[PDB]
Amino acid sequence: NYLAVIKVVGIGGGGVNAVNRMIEQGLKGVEFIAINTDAQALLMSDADVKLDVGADPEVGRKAAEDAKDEIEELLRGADMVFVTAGEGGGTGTGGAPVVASIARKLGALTVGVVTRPFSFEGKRRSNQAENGIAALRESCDTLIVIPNDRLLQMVSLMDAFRSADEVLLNGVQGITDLITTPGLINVDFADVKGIMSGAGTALMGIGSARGEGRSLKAAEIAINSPLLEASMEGAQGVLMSIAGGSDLGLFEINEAASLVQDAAHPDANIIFGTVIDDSLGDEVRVTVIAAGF
Amino acid sequence: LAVIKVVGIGGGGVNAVNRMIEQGLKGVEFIAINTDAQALLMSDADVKLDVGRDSTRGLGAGADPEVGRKAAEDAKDEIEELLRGADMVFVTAGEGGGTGTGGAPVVASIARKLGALTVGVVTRPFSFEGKRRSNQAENGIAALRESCDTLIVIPNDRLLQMGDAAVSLMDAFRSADEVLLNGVQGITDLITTPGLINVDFADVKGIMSGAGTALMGIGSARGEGRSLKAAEIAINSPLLEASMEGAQGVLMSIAGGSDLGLFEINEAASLVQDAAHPDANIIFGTVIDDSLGDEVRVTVIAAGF
Ligand SMILES: Nc1nc2c(ncn2[C@@H]2O[C@H](COP(=O)(O)OP(=O)(O)OP(O)(O)=S)[C@@H](O)[C@H]2O)c(=O)[nH]1
Repeated sequence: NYLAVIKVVGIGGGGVNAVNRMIEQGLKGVEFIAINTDAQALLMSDADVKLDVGADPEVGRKAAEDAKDEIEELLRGADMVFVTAGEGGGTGTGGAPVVASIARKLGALTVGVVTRPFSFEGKRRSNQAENGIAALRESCDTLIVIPNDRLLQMVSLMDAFRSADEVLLNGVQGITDLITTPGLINVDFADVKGIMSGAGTALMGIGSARGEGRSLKAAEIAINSPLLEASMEGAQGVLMSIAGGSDLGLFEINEAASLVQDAAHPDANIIFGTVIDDSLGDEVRVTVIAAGF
Repeated sequence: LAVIKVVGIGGGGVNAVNRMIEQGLKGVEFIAINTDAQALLMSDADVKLDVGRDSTRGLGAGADPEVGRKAAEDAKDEIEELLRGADMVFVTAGEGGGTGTGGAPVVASIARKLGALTVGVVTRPFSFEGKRRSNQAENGIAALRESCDTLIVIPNDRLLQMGDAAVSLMDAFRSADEVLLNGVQGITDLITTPGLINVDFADVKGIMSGAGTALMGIGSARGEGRSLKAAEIAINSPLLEASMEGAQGVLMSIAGGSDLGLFEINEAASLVQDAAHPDANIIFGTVIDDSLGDEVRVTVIAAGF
């Protein structure tokens, strides 16, 4: 109800791994759920709730369909549900749309997070990665798509893989912190629900800066992020969060908010807020989520 | 800032990883892979992956390396997803069983495909464990050698020529855990907690890339002439199998407290140079470890025979 109930579901090996990284990094205010979808292997998790329903998406779908009642029990009462298969493919890409449709049929605000692999990784048959996206799209309120190729314009191979993991985690945290963790400017969850319900595909931009003019700088970087693929101009829904320390000033906060308004489409809904994270020092971190056209 | 991951595969490797964690090895991520779910519940590793669940039903590979290989191969995408982002990957196991023997080369190949500096650290079984385990270890080692930049092989038989003569079997395997820790830590601490002489990731990569098959020696000592003593012990270690003189590549680590001075470091280094092959490439590095007290610990990795 008033403290929103947010459930983050990692499904398949990539999804469970994503959730374990969220746990290791101290992501707060959410319940973690790890769903293993493979018969032959189990990735363990320190998630609160675990379900072992076990490289084919079709296998993952059936496994989740078969466990639909149990998954529904786990999700019941959630105001918001994140679903991700994380990096890599496999059975998780088949199971994710099932978890999403259960969440949504229950009335929860349902947010998918999906990555497009780097082009250098090649491609498995049937266009199955794109098929995974479309299935998840049909099944979510908002699907946040992270095109990993765009990271190479923001690099060694190890750096590329690490960037991919970082932005994936932020695909959840940027939004959840805005809701769960107080800052000077707080948001109404109903407006989040208002802007994200039925919104469809979304893209994300991030930006970071320190010291002098940091909030404007980080915001300008986020808004121009290659991960947004220049979707900012035409976006009809924009969520923006600025994370920083307690000393984050209202004037500098408002400058960033003004910038995003000036860059967004005239008719865009804009949800804006701040997050206090005193671990950041004199750094601020902006997350922008753009949806619609 | 190098990302280092240490994989323990099979019961022996997972037990060694547990030992590494218990002894406070820092700056590395610990990954445990096994075909036994209950055994993995006891692991303190950061990442725990249970493999070959259909084929083994959580009971191990029954000493059949083919089962271990297929279990790891079946989980190769998952394993790759766990390793992605690593600059360096260690793969440790006791060779001779099914899971480690069969699975370790799969993990190493994935690491090497990703371009991570890939170092295997494995034991040969004790002769008393039987000829099938020795033969299986021998095949597992050749296989793992194809997949690693450097493969450090520790003959468990030589461990019985070290430490105490009244050891039990459990104490013997515990010494195996320790030596595996020593081989990993001897290398990783250069990078993660350097002393006065800094050997960084690029230096380690320079000497360990494609170095091939390797042997290790360890020594420690306290008090007067500790550094000379520790170095002579390591140089003469049974684990080095009297092959120090033939090695074209040597990486040496000397660990001590913050007050370990250059004179001492250099005495040990001089001793090792003198004992080395004339054309040897030797890299000398130091480690800060403020828990060591008055002791210093010298590790030698010999390759290129
Ligand atoms: N370092 C260490 N080595 C061990 C330990 N127990 C056994 N070993 C060594 O490792 C070898 C392989 O044993 P183990 O690792 O337990 O098999 P496995 O790889 O898990 O293979 P399995 O599934 O067929 S049971 C043994 O032959 C022995 O030499 C241990 O606790 N610590």
